Amino acid sequence: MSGWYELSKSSNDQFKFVLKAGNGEVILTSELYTGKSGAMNGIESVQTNSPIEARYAKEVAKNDKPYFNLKAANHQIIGTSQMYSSTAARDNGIKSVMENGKTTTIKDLTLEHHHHHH
Repeated sequence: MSGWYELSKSSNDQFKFVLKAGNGEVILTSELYTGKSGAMNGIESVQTNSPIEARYAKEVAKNDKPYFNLKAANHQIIGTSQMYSSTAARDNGIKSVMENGKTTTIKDLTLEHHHHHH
């Protein structure tokens, strides 16, 4: 488990959490949740989905851009990855995601004024 979760607030007060591989490099970026309950519960969902590969969604853009999304049991979009360069980068990323996506290290940047990035 080399990575961790960071939840941050957007200009609309909407919350989005980012999963980092280990060195700080972000592998998963979730979209704007209108409520923290959905974001955090989304993280716990990812923890249960992490060992269950049947929950993934692997896609490649027409410009040969490999990426992947993560769905919960109700088929909702809880996680979304950033366009990688090589196909190998994507699948190696997934291996990291499975390892760290099941971590309990969660940082709240919404309540405290730690505005890292918009």
